[PDB]
Amino acid sequence: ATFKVTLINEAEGTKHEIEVPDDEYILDAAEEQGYDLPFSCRAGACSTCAGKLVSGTVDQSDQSFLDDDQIEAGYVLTCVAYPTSDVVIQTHKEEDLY
Ligand code: FES
Repeated sequence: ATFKVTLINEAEGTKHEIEVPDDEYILDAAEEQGYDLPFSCRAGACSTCAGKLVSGTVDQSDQSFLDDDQIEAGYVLTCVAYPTSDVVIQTHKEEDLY
C-alpha cells in the first residue's frame, strides 16, 4: 500500500501532499519528495521530529521518547513513523512537549 500523507505546518500556514509507502518512514519520504522537516537523532529517541495527528494512523513502534499519554494525544515521532492509513499530520510540534 502507498498512503497519502498531508503535512501541515501551522505556524507557516503551509500544506504539502506526499505519498508514503507502507514500509517507509514519513520523514524519509517527505525528504525524498523535496520537503525538509526537523530532525536530530533519527532514532525515535528525541522529540525534534515530533508531529501531531489530525487524522489517520501510524505505526511508530520503533519510537522510545513519547509516553503513552503523549501517544494517546496524537503525538508522533515522524522519523520512525510508518503510515498505516492516509494521514493528516501537523509538523514542527516539538515545542508542544518541552
Ligand atoms: S529525530 Fe529524534 S525522535 Fe525523530
